[PDB]
Amino acid sequence: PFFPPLYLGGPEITTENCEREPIHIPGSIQPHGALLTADGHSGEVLQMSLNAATFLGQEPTVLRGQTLAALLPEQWPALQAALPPGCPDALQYRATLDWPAAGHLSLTVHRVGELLILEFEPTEAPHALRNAMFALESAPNLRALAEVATQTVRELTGFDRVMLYKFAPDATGEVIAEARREGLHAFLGHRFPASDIPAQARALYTRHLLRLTADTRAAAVPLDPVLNPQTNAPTPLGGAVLRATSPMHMQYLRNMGVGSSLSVSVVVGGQLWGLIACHHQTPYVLPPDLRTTLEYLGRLLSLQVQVKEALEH
Amino acid sequence: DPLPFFPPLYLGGPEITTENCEREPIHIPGSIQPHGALLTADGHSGEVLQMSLNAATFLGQEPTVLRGQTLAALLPEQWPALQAALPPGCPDALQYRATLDWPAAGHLSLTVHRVGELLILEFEPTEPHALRNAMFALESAPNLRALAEVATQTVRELTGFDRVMLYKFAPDATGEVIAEARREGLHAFLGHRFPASDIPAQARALYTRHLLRLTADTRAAAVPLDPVLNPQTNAPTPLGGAVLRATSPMHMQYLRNMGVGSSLSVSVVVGGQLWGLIACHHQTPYVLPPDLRTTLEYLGRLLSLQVQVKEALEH
Ligand SMILES: *C/C=C1/C(=C/c2[nH]c(/C=C3[NH+]=C(/C=C4\NC(=O)C(C=C)=C4C)C(C)=C\3CCC(=O)O)c(CCC(=O)O)c2C)NC(=O)[C@H]1C
Ligand SMILES: *C/C=C1/C(=C/c2[nH]c(/C=C3[NH+]=C(/C=C4\NC(=O)C(C=C)=C4C)C(C)=C\3CCC(=O)O)c(CCC(=O)O)c2C)NC(=O)[C@H]1C
Repeated sequence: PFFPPLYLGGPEITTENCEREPIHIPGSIQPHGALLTADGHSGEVLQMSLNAATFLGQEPTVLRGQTLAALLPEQWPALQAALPPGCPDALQYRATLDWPAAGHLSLTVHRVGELLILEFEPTEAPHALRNAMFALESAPNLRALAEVATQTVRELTGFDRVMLYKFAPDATGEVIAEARREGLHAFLGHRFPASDIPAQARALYTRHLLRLTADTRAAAVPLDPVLNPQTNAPTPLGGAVLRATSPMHMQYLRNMGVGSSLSVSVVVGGQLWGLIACHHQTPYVLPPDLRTTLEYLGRLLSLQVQVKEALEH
Repeated sequence: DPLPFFPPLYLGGPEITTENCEREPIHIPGSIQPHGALLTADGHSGEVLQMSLNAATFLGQEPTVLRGQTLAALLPEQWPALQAALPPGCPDALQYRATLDWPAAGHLSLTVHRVGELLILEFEPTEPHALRNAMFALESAPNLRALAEVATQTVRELTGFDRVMLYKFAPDATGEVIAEARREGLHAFLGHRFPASDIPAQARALYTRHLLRLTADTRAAAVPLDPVLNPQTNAPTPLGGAVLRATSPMHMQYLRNMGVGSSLSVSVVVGGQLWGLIACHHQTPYVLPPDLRTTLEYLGRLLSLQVQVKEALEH
């Protein structure tokens, strides 16, 4: 099982007890967006990230009273239809909001039990995705598929390094393709222990297929209140991309000289086959619409890996 | 009985009947649908060889002027990209797409693929989070029926088509409509089954490699290529990978008898086999722009993946 989180008097995490860190409930988010939780029926805002005034423009404790019906009149009915009670936590709905102060905001919502989790990020206001799709499909074998996938993603994103990281049957990792900027260490061909991506992370990544750390030196922003009023318990944040990254993994990234990290799960036959794993040397917030392109490529690659491995075997 | 293709009509081949359906060489009709234009060019020199007879209307140029230039002169910014995207020996399924600002005809969508030493260039006029929301909705559908229903409803909302069907093949190649979204007043095809010969063997083979085809207007006359044969080979120009390809007259007749003015389908391919089609009808003629068709192409791949995932749970 998991330990209690740090904010509920749980022990500090070390290399001895990696597997037991409750990474899904850090009680905090990354500072490049804002997060609100809300009741499923009433639409009453229960928790907010302390930075919410920056993004939303409203005052701190005035939001706590209001309902989503009031705040988001046009979207609140769509949210009720899109995310009905009993739907999975993996199901997400997105909209673009013309907010007065902050301009265009991306809104991403999902449901966990009776709670709606709302994420707000800045956002902007072509054929590279279609061209990529056809390129992946005409790759003659798994090796070429891997090369095309890493190169495509680097071209779409500008990331300093993009790797395809394949899990062996014992969860040992191997870098089987790599696209990188000139003047970086090559990780191509190297292998890494299973504990670098511990079992609870692997399980989470089988269900929610994208996660990132935008800035490996940025401080997390707590939720207020930290605990969910409904349950007096931790708010599950595993399906929230804004979730704070495990401090252990943030230290690991800094030791590698990485300023920004992102990965996308490749899932084949219900199992985590591998990751499209990205690094940038400097901090880097990839905008939500470009992340959606990588999410699409995750599904396409999942399909193409099966197709290609049927030819291998 | 599987039998090889007849020569096309323009090489003295016989007229097609219900007795010889399967032998129609549907891939080499020598003609296109009138809502776009098509050019062929030599893959190394870029010399323009064939053009649809309507090419002047779309490109705003004299045919003799078009044919007297290379693609290097005609498309100075695209030509190097084409060469890089479509290297010699690449499969004919591989497509490169770009948007052009053409003075006489506004924004054109350019779609290119390579067959041997020939480049085939298709030109069509072109012009928020629905796809992402659809992706997650499809993945959360609890079983195969719910997946089929969400998929048909989603395609109908995106396109406005009068009818959208999920058409599933049985092992004997008969087909059945297993879900549909339809306009009010249309009679249901749900549960109906159809013979294998309605989608003959050469079409099914073609539809396993090239995953989208359409007939924008079921009464429109086809536009010949000029010249009709490829000058490189003095043989027919393969058009199986061109969406502008003229549709079999036999299928056009079938659609007119049903009261269908526009038709479109997307292949659902599972384990290298044609599992089914997303099949769409409109009562009036209807041109879906290339960027909206790309959304349906993505959905085709997602559905292929999800059908495999849902059927694995059904065991
Ligand atoms: C005591 C536990 C340890 C630990 C924990 C840990 N690791 C992750 C997540 C990731 N680790 C990754 C590992 C690599 N990245 C690379 O670039 C390479 C090789 C060149 C490796 C082996 C990756 C890719 C992830 C996923 C996240 C990402 O893409 O950045 C977590 C979970 C983090 C989270 O989601 O909150 C945890 C708890 N890592 C260790 O090395 C030991 C000390
Ligand atoms: C003598 C040959 C015949 C024949 C040939 C034929 N049919 C197609 C293509 C299609 N037929 C389809 C059939 C149906 N559409 C429906 O809506 C229903 C039922 C409600 C059925 C059974 C479909 C979906 C296609 C695919 C194209 C499309 O989506 O419109 C071809 C190939 C056409 C081409 O690609 O050029 C051919 C040669 N059909 C017959 O019925 C017999 C007379």
